[PDB]
Amino acid sequence: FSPGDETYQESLLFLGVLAAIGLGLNLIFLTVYLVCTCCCVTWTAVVAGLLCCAAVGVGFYGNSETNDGMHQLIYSLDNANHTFSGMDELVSANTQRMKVDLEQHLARLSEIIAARGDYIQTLKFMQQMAGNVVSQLSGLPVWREVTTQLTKLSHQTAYVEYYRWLSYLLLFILDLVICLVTCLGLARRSKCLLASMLCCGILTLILSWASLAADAAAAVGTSDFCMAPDIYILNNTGSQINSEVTRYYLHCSQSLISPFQQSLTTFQRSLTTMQIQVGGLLQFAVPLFPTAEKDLLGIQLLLNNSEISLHQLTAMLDCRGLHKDYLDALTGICYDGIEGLLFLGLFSLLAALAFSTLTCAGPRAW
Ligand SMILES: *[C@@H]1O[C@H](CO)[C@@H](O[C@@H]2O[C@H](CO)[C@@H](O[C@@H]3O[C@H](CO)[C@@H](O)[C@H](O)[C@@H]3O)[C@H](O)[C@H]2NC(C)=O)[C@H](O)[C@H]1NC(C)=O
Ligand SMILES: *[C@@H]1O[C@H](CO)[C@@H](O[C@@H]2O[C@H](CO)[C@@H](O[C@@H]3O[C@H](CO)[C@@H](O)[C@H](O)[C@@H]3O)[C@H](O)[C@H]2NC(C)=O)[C@H](O)[C@H]1NC(C)=O
Repeated sequence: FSPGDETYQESLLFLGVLAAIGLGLNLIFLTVYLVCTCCCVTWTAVVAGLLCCAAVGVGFYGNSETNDGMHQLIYSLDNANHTFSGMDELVSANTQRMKVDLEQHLARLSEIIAARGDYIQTLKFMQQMAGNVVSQLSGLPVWREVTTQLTKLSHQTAYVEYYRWLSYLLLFILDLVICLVTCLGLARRSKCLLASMLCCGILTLILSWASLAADAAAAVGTSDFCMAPDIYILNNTGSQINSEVTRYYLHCSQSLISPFQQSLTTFQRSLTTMQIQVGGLLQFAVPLFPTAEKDLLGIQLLLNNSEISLHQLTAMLDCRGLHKDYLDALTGICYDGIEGLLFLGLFSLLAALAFSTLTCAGPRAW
C-alpha cells in the first residue's frame, strides 16, 4: 500500500526472504555436492538442455502474455481518459456557450425591446431559470482529478513495463548465451573460459532465484489486491467523490439506483420551456425588424445544438462504457497478469533447476 511499514509489506518481504532462503539452501547444496565430488552419462546433460530450453520458452510466453496484459490495461486507461476528457470538454463548452448566450441575449434585448420595456418580466424569467440550469449543471461531478491521476498511473505503468520488458529480454539473451557457450565448451576442447563462465552461471542462478522471489511477491500482492478491489478504489480515490457515485460506476451490471434522472428531466423541461419562449418571441417578432427574427432563428439553432450536446452528455454519463472499461481493466489485471507472472515463476524455478543440473555436470569435465 502507501506506507512503508504494515503487515502486507512485511508479508511480501517474508515471502521474498523465504525464497532467498531457498536460494541459500540451493547454493549450500551445490557446495556440498562439489566438495563431495572433490573428496575422492550424456542423458543427464541432454535432459538439462531440453529442460532449460523449455524453461526459456515458457518464460518468453509468460513475458509476452504479461506484456499483452499491461498493453490492454493501458488501452483501457486510454479509453477512460478519452471518455472523461470528452465529458469535461462537453460540460465546459456547454457552460461557456451558455454564458455567451446570456450575454448575447442581453445585448439583443437591450438593442430593441428596451424601447418598449414590457417583456422585462419574461427576460427576468429567462435569466432566473438560466441561472437555475447553471446551478443544476454545476452539480455534475467534474472529472479533472481522475484524468490527472489516471494519466500519472498510465505513465508509471508504461515506464515499468518498458523496464521489465528490457530487463527480462536481457535475461533471456543471457540464458541463450550461456546455453551456446555451454555447447561450444562441449564441442571445443575446454579452455579456461569454461572455468570463467562458472561464476557467471552461478550469478545467473542467483538472479533467477531473486526473480522467483520478486515474482512470487508481486503475484501474491496483486492477487490479493484485486481479489476485492472495490474497497481499495473506494479508499484510495473516493475522497472528493461521494460513495454512491463510485459504487454506481464500479457495480452497475444492472440499474441499481442511477440517482441522476432528476437532473436530466429538469434540463429537458427547462430547454422545452426555452423553445416555447423562443417561439413566443418569434410570433411577437412579426411586426418587428428582420434583425430580431434573424437573431431568434440563430438562437433556435443554438438551442438545437445545446439539446444535441446534452443528449451526447447523457449518453456519456450512462455507465455502460465506463463499467465495460473497468471490467476490462480488472480482468486484464487479475486474470492475465496473475497467470503470466505465475508462468514466469515456473520459468524461474525451472531455470534454477537447469543451472543446478549444469553445475552437477560441471566438475565432471575435468
Ligand atoms: C489523455 O492522454 C493524452 C495522451 O496523448 C493526453 O492528452 C492531453 O490533452 C491535451 C489537451 O488538453 C493535448 O494537448 C496536445 O498537445 C499539444 C502540444 O503542443 C497542444 O499544444 C495541443 O493543444 C494538443 O491538443 C495532449 O494530447 C495531452 N497533453 C499533454 C500531453 O500535455 C493526456 O494524458 C490525457 N488527456 C487529458 C488528461 O485530458
Ligand atoms: C431547431 O429545431 C426545431 C425543431 O427541433 C426546428 O424548428 C422548427 O421545428 C418545427 C417542429 O419540429 C418544424 O415544423 C415541422 O417541420 C417538418 C419538416 O419536415 C414538417 O414535416 C412538420 O409537419 C412540421 O411542420 C419546422 O419546420 C422547424 N423550422 C424549420 C425552419 O425547419 C429546426 O430544426 C431548428 N430551428 C431553426 C433552424 O430555426
